[PDB]
Amino acid sequence: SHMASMKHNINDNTLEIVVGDITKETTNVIVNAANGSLLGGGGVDGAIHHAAGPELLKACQEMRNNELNGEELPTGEVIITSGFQLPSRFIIHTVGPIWNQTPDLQEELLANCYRNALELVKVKKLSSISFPSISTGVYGYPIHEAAAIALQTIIQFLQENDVGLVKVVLFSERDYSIYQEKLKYLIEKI
Ligand SMILES: Nc1ncnc2c1ncn2[C@@H]1O[C@H](COP(=O)(O)OP(=O)(O)OC[C@H]2O[C@H](O)[C@H](O)[C@@H]2O)[C@@H](O)[C@H]1O
Repeated sequence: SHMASMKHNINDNTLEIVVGDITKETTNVIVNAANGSLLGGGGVDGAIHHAAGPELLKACQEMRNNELNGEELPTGEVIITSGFQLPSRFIIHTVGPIWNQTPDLQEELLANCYRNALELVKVKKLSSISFPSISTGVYGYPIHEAAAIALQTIIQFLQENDVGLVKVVLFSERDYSIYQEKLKYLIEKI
């Protein structure tokens, strides 16, 4: 029942980090750590598909067959679907880098997930979004490095743009603790 949280205001925006389950967030948008196929998986992708219900998979399949003409979603890029049975209005699906598959591009590619998702929130005039810890599960990205990239990217975006609320939802107290220390470090540098 205790779930740690902390927040920081950046101009008129708010950045919050929390322990929780992203499928229970009532932000306008939640972000899925997907794979290029968009057909689901385990971890957060599996949780989102289970919570959203079977209409999500159908929607992803139709997006693959029509708008993508069978192509997979590239690493760092985003697509948007409805939230279906989630408490959110939309799901932004992204694909994080698989750790050390492309060592010279992966920091940029991870940042892209966050920047592209936030640009889409801006475009659609949505005012709240939740992120998971993209790429730090099965994709193997070290949490200390990923948390730095995630937070630096979000902070920079919120310094330069009006968005609203950005939440990072950590699934463990271990990840939360690391995020908290990184966020505090980054705030002191502002
Ligand atoms: N309900 C949840 N809410 C928030 N975070 C969660 C939840 N469940 C897990 N996490 C955390 O979410 C974070 C990311 O872990 P992972 O979900 O493996 O994502 P990746 O980007 O590394 O792997 C993508 C692949 O895994 C899938 O099969 C896809 O289809 C791809 O094949 C971790 O901190 C988890 O503990």
